[PDB]
Amino acid sequence: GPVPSRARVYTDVNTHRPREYWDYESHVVEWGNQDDYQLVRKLGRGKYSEVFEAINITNNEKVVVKILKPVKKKKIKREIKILENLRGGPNIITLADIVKDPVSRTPALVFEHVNNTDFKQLYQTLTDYDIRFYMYEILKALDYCHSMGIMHRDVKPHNVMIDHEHRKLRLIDWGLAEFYHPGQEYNVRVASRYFKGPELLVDYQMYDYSLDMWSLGCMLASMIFRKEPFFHGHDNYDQLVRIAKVLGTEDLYDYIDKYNIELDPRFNDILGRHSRKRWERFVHSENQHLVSPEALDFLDKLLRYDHQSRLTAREAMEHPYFYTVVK
Ligand SMILES: O=C(O)c1ccc2c(c1)nc(Nc1cccc(Cl)c1)c1ccncc12
Repeated sequence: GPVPSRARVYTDVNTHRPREYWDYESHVVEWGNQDDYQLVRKLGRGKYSEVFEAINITNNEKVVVKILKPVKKKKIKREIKILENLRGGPNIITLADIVKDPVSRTPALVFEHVNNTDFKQLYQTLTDYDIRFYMYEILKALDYCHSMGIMHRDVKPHNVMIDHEHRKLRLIDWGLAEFYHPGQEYNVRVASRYFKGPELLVDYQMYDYSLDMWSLGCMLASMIFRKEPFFHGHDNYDQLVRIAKVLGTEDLYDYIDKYNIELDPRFNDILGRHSRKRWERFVHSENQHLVSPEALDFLDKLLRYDHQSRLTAREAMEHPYFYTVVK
C-alpha cells in the first residue's frame, strides 16, 4: 500500500509526554461558573458551534463564548485538552474558562477577546512590512503548537485574529487540531477547501505538522499577490487541479509516486498536463510593492507538494524574508 511518512521534526514529542497530556478522552473537565458570563451579541456559527461576544461580570472584561453544538462528542475533550496544553504559548488564543450552558446543555468555552479587523478589510491594507511582521507572529504560534505535539489543521485567514492597533495576533479555533503520533493515520476531511494540502487532496492519511505550512503558504500567496484565495477551486477535485496549474503535473506525479499513492481516477479527465510556473507570473503593478525575491523564495519553499520538503515553522523563521522585521 502507501509508503509511510514521519514528521521531520518534533516526531516523538507525545511519546515522551505523560499519557495524560495526549489522552484527551480521559480528560476530566474543570467547570467554571456559568453565571459569570453574560452574552452580548452573536458573532457567528460554524457546523459545530455558535460564537458570541460576552462580558465577564466578575471583571467587566469583554470575552468570547463558543457554545459547542451537540455534535461529535469526542471532539469536545480534544479541543479542550489542546487549548489547555497550549495555554500561555506565543500567540495562542487563551481559554479563560469552560462552563456548562443551561440552554444548549453543552460546554461553552470562554476565550480572551481580541479586538480584530476582519481579514477581508485588513488584507486590502497590509503593507509589505505588515505581511512580514504578521507572518512571523503566525510562525511563533505554529512552531509552538508543533513543538507541543499538536497540528492545527485549519490555518486560514479567519482563524488568525489580528488586532491591527496593537499589532497583536492570536491563532484561534483549535476545534480541528490533533495530536501528532508517528505512524498515525488521520482524517483527510480537515481544513477549508482553499487551504487543504495536496496530502489531503490525494487522500494520504499519514500527514503531520507540515500540513499547516501548506495552509500558511496559501495565506502568504493570497497576501503578497493580493488574490484571496490564491488557489480557488470549485470543489476538492478542482482544488488539486488549480494547484497543479501552478506547481505543475510532473511534480504532482512525482509526489504520489514517492508515497505509492494513486489519484482518484476521476482526475483522468480533468487534470491535464501543466508545466510548473515561475512565481513572477503572478506579479503585476497592483501587487508588486508586496513582492520581493525573498518573499517569492519563502513562498516557493512553503508550497511544495511533498509535505516532507516544506519548510518547518522554525526553519521558516530563519528565512531572509524576515530579516527586515524588527525583533
Ligand atoms: O473558536 C475559537 O477558538 C474562537 C476563539 C476566539 C474568537 C473566536 C473563536 N471568534 C471570534 N469572532 C468571530 C467572528 C465571526 C464569526 C465567528 Cl463564528 C466568530 C472572536 C472575536 C474576538 N475575539 C476572539 C474571537
